[PDB]
Amino acid sequence: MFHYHERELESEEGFMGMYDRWREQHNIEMRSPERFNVFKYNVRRIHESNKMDKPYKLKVNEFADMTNLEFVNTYANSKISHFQALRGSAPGSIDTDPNKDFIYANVTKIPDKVDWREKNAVTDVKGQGGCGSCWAFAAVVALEGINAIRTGKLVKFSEQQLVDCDMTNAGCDGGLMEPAFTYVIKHGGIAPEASYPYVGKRETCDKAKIKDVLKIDGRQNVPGLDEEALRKAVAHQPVATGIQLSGHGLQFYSEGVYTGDCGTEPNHGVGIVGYGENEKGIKFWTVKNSWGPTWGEKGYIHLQRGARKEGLCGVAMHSSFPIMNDPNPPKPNGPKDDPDAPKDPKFKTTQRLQGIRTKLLEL
Amino acid sequence: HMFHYHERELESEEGFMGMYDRWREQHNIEMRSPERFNVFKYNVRRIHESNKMDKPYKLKVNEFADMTNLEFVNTYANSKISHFQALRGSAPGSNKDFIYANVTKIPDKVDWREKNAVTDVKGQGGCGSCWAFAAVVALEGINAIRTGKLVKFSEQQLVDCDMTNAGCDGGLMEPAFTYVIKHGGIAPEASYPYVGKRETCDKAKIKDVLKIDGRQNVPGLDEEALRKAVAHQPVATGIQLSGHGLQFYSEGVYTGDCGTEPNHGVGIVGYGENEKGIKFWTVKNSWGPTWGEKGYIHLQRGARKEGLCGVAMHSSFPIMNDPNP
Repeated sequence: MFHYHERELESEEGFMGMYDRWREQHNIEMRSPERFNVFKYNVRRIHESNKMDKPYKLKVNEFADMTNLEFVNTYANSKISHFQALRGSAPGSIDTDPNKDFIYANVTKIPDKVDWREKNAVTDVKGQGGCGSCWAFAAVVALEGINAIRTGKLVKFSEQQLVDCDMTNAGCDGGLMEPAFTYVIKHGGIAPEASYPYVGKRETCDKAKIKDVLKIDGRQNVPGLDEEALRKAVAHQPVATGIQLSGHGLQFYSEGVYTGDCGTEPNHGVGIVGYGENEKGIKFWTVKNSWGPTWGEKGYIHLQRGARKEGLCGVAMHSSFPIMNDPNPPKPNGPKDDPDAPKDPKFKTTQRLQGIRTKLLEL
Repeated sequence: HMFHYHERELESEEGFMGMYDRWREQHNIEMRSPERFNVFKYNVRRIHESNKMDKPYKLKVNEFADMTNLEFVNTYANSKISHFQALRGSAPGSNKDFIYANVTKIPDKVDWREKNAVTDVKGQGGCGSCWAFAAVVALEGINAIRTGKLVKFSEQQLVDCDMTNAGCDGGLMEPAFTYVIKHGGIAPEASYPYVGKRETCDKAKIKDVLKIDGRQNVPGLDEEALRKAVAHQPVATGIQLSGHGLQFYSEGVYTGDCGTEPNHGVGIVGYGENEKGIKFWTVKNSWGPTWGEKGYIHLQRGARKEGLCGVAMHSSFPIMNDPNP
């Protein structure tokens, strides 16, 4: 981290010294009155925020000399909300064939705290760069997670293969995570990162780098505007979802639970790797970002959980996960497996029930 | 005026397609596409879902129903105020030189529209001239207050002539008033009409000018300091109008979620408190009378230190020295 004293803010000389010290500490070759002005703007705002009674803290990070408009347009431009409107359902929407429903809909015994990083199902924090590829990054957090859970082997997958090969999405201009998993099903799998390394710019789909693939059985969307449905999914595997990471407070987030203001128009894809509740009673989501370990809490953000119907920053708007069919399904114990329980509860698709009757009358 | 629909139309694709075509016929949209129809269902479902909730505000299916919020904001809310403020300006929270610092007797409710100091709702178009629009709401206000004559001023003069700002790419309202001081005044709109695109600075359209004595910024992150200034004259300020709920706002007090990067300029023309106890700001927008409450938004007041949507971040006003203090 970068530290400073309150007085460096009182004078232009003290502030200029602090600018150049920050520049040296983060290896910024730029040294301009404009950039110095932006630094002053951002630092005063961090300073003012940290003075408040907030559950979260901000730090003078490597992005300190970028305006938030510059920041967002370089690091948070995957246009998730935009692409969801063009080729997708409104948050909350129900399935086409309401059975297949939501695989975790009926789970009962779930932990109060989950952290997939502790259950060896989370790779290191990655960096996306100027490329609006976060839909690929988020999809990969979910893909790495389920593979690690099902195989016991933690393997880093290719966001680059998704950027280059997934033509249903818009490469570095953005896209959606659900069509990314559909790509992984339809195109025979996702290669490891060692095989298809990340460049940070769209390139030609190289099928010669696509090997040692992870094949998935399916994909599903978590029912939207339901943070409990999201909690139920996260409890089983990391979930891919969009968020609005716009604003100074998110550009400089360092630690604690982010409870601050944010819009509900997702623009950046992230992977939810866990959840819990801190000592002060604040419920949160442990979110893995693609802005390197230099941002937030070693690359993570503990975002407030249970705050809005859509979730803080629209976390519970458009969430989804890849499916790898459970080889050993559990297990509760009670109630009895109902033979009269319908295969379709709306009795529209089928009249068939889950079992057959043994006790039979002549009529 | 208002676009009506029934709940059952949302249940079927045939019904939704019907509603979409009726929406095109009502708003004169001559573009029909599966993509645009998809955007329409996206916004309509979100509008329907919101209005189902117990909210202090309501949303309507306006003319922007076919536009994604990214498309709408980038067409109507891109004046980069927060951006330009960082490059060439002070952090919010920039109380001793402030002209209204020591006023004591101020109304609990103010509405400049009732004191004949607010012109009709204007439209800015695809231009990021909302800094000129915010500055002009403030300029029209103080002139009407000091002279008793309500006169529409030129946002176009500012767009073309104010070289300290970036024309249709955006800018700041405070340098706009500095322009009005340094360049001998702002002409009425009849003299310098609005085009909605930057043009050449025509000095032959600059006549019957309003000259201002000075300019001042309201102390930032103080909604009370802002209330004190609004009580005397309409105030120009940046605000964050991104998101579906603000794209479709129709009525009530907006209490919803908002970012605090006040990138779009507006004029605060008043304030008060709802019968349900909600304190608000009456904000004049430049998105035509077809948006919000006849072109206005009652934004929540006293909600955040920076104000909801960063309303109390970067606010300013032109000064016309009081003849009878």
